Amino acid sequence: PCPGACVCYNEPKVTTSCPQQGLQAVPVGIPAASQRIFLHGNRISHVPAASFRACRNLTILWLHSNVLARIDAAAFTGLALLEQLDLSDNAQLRSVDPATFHGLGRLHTLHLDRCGLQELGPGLFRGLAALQYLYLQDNALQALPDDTFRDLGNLTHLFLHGNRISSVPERAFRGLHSLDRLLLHQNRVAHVHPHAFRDLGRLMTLYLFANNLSALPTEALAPLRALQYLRLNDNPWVCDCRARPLWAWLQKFRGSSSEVPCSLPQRLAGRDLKRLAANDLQGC
Ligand SMILES: *[C@H]1O[C@H](CO)[C@@H](O[C@H]2O[C@H](CO)[C@@H](O[C@H]3O[C@H](CO[C@H]4O[C@H](CO)[C@@H](O)[C@H](O)[C@@H]4O)[C@@H](O)[C@H](O)[C@@H]3O)[C@H](O)[C@H]2NC(C)=O)[C@H](O)[C@H]1NC(C)=O
Ligand SMILES: *[C@@H]1O[C@H](CO)[C@@H](O[C@H]2O[C@H](CO)[C@@H](O[C@@H]3O[C@H](CO)[C@@H](O)[C@H](O)[C@@H]3O)[C@H](O)[C@H]2NC(C)=O)[C@H](O)[C@H]1NC(C)=O
Repeated sequence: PCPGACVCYNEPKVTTSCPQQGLQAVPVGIPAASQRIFLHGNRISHVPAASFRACRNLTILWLHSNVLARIDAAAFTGLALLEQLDLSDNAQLRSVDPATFHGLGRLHTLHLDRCGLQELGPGLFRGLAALQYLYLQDNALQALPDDTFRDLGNLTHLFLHGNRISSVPERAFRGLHSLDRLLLHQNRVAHVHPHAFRDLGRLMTLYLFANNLSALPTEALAPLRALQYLRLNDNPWVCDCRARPLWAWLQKFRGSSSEVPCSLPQRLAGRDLKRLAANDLQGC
């Protein structure tokens, strides 16, 4: 039968729906045939190991807007066919054991936005070869470890805006060959490594606005062969010698770019680097 507080139906997909009830625990007895489980908007604070193990055909699991504080490392064991997992809006989660998503080889969408996440642990996204959308915005991330996304060969959207990231290291984005949109705005980025985007050959959208960049190496932009939309506004660009390479790259860029306002020298304050003549910049 259907557990209390839940409503169950069989078509078009077997669904067990128990959202917005104020539940503290995962209902016991969720139909093993469930393809979709909706538990969002409750007051669940812990997801025990094998909480959904019997539901081998589960493809959609919503646990967003709960009060998750801890997810057992084996919470999603048995869910090899899982395609969409929404854990967003659990602001006190703070950390996810790095083995939590291992084995989710069919996962296409993973929502971890607004989870107070402080770090991306070793192997957190290992083996998620089918992942296409990864939402990590509005968390508490401050660093991007090397190769964190290297197995995400099919990822097309990576949202990291609204965190406190201060640097983009050389190997942060290795392996993201299918990436189409990379959102890094509203962070504290002060430095981008010259080879930070080496593998992003299909990237079409790059947002870096609202950060702390005073300069950006053109070598980082050089391999972005498909780039079409670039936002660099709202950074304290210094328009002296150091802006000459970026100025030349902006002249060559055939896509769409935002204004690139100079913060210094006063003479050029407020002026868009794109609209200046190289004659306007101090020489090196
Ligand atoms: C979730 O995963 C599957 C959903 O697609 C589902 O598959 C199986 O479902 C039945 C579980 O016992 C199993 O046996 C039933 O069907 C047998 C006859 O086969 C029928 O179904 C096939 C499906 O391809 C068709 O050729 C045709 O409809 C045929 O008549 C009989 O023994 C009984 O009718 C029995 O009830 C199915 O064979 C099997 N389906 C498939 C596609 O392989 C899983 O059961 C679900 N997992 C769980 C445990 O919830
Ligand atoms: C990452 O995306 C890949 C590209 O979309 C995807 O590749 C494969 O996608 C399907 C699913 O396996 C394959 O389709 C097969 O096609 C062959 C005919 O050549 C037949 O065996 C049958 O028709 C089958 O559907 C694609 O061929 C294949 N794409 C290519 C060209 O490599 C990956 O599966 C995906 N990664 C993950 C883990 O989901």
